[PDB]
Amino acid sequence: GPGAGTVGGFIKRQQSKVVQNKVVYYGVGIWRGFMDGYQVHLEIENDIGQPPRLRNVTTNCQSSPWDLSIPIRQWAEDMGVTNNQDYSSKSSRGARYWMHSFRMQGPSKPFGCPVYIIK
Ligand SMILES: CN1CN([C@@H]2O[C@H](COP(=O)(O)OP(=O)(O)OP(=O)(O)O)[C@@H](O)[C@H]2O)c2nc(N)[nH]c(=O)c21
Repeated sequence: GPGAGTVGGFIKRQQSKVVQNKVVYYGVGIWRGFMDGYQVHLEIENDIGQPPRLRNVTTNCQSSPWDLSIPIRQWAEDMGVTNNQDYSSKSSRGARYWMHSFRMQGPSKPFGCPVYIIK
């Protein structure tokens, strides 16, 4: 169901180390791929010990980017990525939507992760 067909991968891998026989990721990661035919760019970040946070969504889906909320939520579930953190003061101007709790709102609700549209 959700996320069916999503394909992509990290173009910028997070930094990593092995702690207690487990890999731990930290720093900035950039994932790029396709969802429903559209290009999607997702950035995550965390310090060592904090779960990765969704800090940027960029897509070429201009006509209905809200249709990406379900596959982004599923991608994030698979990855352990959270969407509670507010990046509104740390983001470049030009966001067209904001994602928080994996739901999308328009520019009058600037809280959470910015959603940029590029084509
Ligand atoms: C680079 N990776 C890989 N990875 C986790 O490992 C899964 C498989 O990643 P992969 O890109 O297929 O393999 P890869 O890490 O390149 O393996 P290898 O380099 O040993 O060949 C990913 O779906 C994800 O769960 C990651 N998870 C987080 N949070 N951040 C990251 O940068 C990365």
